[PDB]
Amino acid sequence: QGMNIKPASEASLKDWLELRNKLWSDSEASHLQEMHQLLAEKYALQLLAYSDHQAIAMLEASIRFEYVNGTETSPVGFLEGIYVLPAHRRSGVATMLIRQAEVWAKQFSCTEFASDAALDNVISHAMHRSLGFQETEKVVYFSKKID
Amino acid sequence: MNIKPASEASLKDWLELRNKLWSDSEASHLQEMHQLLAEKYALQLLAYSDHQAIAMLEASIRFEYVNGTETSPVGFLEGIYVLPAHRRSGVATMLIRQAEVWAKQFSCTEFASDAALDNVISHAMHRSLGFQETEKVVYFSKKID
Ligand SMILES: NC[C@H]1O[C@H](O[C@H]2[C@H](O)[C@@H](O[C@H]3O[C@H](CO)[C@@H](O)[C@H](N)[C@H]3O)[C@H](N)C[C@@H]2N)[C@H](N)C[C@@H]1O
Ligand SMILES: NC[C@H]1O[C@H](O[C@H]2[C@H](O)[C@@H](O[C@H]3O[C@H](CO)[C@@H](O)[C@H](N)[C@H]3O)[C@H](N)C[C@@H]2N)[C@H](N)C[C@@H]1O
Ligand SMILES: [Cl-]
Ligand SMILES: [Cl-]
Ligand SMILES: [Cl-]
Ligand SMILES: [K+]
Ligand SMILES: [K+]
Repeated sequence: QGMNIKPASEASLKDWLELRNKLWSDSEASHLQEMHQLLAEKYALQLLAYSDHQAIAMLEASIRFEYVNGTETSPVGFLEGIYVLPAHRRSGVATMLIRQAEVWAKQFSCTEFASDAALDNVISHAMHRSLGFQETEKVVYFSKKID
Repeated sequence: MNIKPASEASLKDWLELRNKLWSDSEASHLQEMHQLLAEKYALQLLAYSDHQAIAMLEASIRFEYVNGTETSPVGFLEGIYVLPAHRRSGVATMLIRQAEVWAKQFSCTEFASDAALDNVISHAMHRSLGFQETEKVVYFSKKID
């Protein structure tokens, strides 16, 4: 319908920032430096969706060559994050973005698209299932300093 | 006891420990193992008691995003298997120590890992090995395809 999706760019950095920061909180300067890197990374995809003149959603994805939990192939496409403004969550925009993300990943001859979500974000689990993802594994991460 | 990297000569020693940890065909395991042997960013250690291989550890340097970490790249613990009769031996501590020395050659400052959510045994082990929990997540997949 009345929506369009385009890759993010320098012209749309402000739009992308607003949405990105609602998903992952950080300083503008930190987000912005990261976003410029992503623009120059061929294995990253960053899409915005518009309704009228308004940015309403964003998707970020990557191509992962390192092992991803739950997958059977490598490389795979990987959903790094998706955010749709609350008032626009009944528009199928998230489906439209994932579809375009899959077309992108196919260029790399990927056959699987993987993703993850925080264990307690059960709403996001429901959203993944609506987008056609099936749960593979639940895991707990650990870390330690060596230096 | 004796900890040494896997080699073309220890490939079967490695395989019959590896296949008890991760499910794959022998053919898939071996093709992967050969590649892993040549990869500078992949570690594979075996431990030997007398002359039996009684444990293995695999690790890597991960350059892509790792949940819960604060730096990148990072060392990453991919798996540890110990034969049941040696699980009270402390061999896993000795393997992890060596894996840290290995990761330090790259100026890594952080060593990460994960475990299945339902593998409470591995959770204890990670803590015993000096790791602290960071994040819990659920993975998903769909065919494109
Ligand atoms: N989308 C769901 C996922 O969100 C996060 O991962 C995501 C990270 O939070 C993202 O990191 C981003 O957000 C974090 C803060 O959360 C910033 O510090 C960082 N600079 C910024 O790039 C990173 N770029 C992508 C990664 N998939 C969770 N760690 C895991 C969760 O399943
Ligand atoms: N150590 C704990 C982890 O074990 C597995 O990950 C591990 C994977 O199972 C390992 O993959 C192995 O096992 C998978 C099957 O599980 C095979 O497809 C693959 N070819 C084979 O190499 C892969 N090479 C390393 C990865 N950390 C679990 N998916 C996650 C768990 O936290
Ligand atoms: Cl989440
Ligand atoms: Cl549901
Ligand atoms: Cl596990
Ligand atoms: K890009
Ligand atoms: K190696």
